[PDB]
Amino acid sequence: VTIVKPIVYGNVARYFGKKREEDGHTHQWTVYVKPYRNEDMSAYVKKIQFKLHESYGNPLRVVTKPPYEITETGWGEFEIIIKIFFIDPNERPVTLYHLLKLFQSDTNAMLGKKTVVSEFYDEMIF
Ligand SMILES: CCNC(=O)c1ccc2c(c1)nc(C)n2[C@H]1CCN(CC2(O)CCCCC2)C[C@@H]1C
Repeated sequence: VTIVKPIVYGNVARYFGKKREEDGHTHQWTVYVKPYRNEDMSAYVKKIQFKLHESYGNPLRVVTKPPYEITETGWGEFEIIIKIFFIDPNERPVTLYHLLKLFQSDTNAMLGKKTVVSEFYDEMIF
């Protein structure tokens, strides 16, 4: 009948420990789309587009083969528009919106967590 493919999307980020003098960048981050289970999304995903902030060169980043990740460095938080394109042209692209998290919440800072993780769950239906 119907096919449901769970996914996780979001980002991870880590503070440099000091501001980089060359560009004022403070964090390294990775935005991603991953299958929840250990499997090959390229079977049904054509490409995943990650629209970054205007301060980034070539802000419309396209990933055609797994892993569907973009690693960059920066200093501020912004919204990333993630658009998932399917192999089947009859399947409308999936649009996700994700706020890039760089700064650790006081709760997680107190829990001694080193890296920021902002991950969300979704299910793609076919
Ligand atoms: C090449 C490296 N540049 C960057 O890393 C970068 C990141 C963010 C930037 C930026 C450059 N230049 C501006 C104006 N911003 C802003 C983008 C909107 N956000 C606002 C926000 O997205 C925050 C989280 C809560 C919701 C609103 C506030 C930000 C200072």
